[PDB]
Amino acid sequence: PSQTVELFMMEATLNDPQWSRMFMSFLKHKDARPLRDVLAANPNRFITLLLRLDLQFQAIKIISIIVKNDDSWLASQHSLVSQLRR
Repeated sequence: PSQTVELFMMEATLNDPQWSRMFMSFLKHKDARPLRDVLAANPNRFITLLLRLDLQFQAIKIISIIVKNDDSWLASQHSLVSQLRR
């Protein structure tokens, strides 16, 4: 998962709507426990990418997929809530 996330989250790939749509199909698969874990452990890229509207929307979309199946999480006071508040 380490090499794949760095290639699929690149801005040049995220600009094309077809590439983004195909990626979301992969991320919604139920057998991605070893794949979605690395996304939740790397919030640095999200901060630099969340803060051009379509790219922000894709940042908005990716959050739901990692939260809709991982509700028992995010009980701290980290900056992700602060950026979403802004």
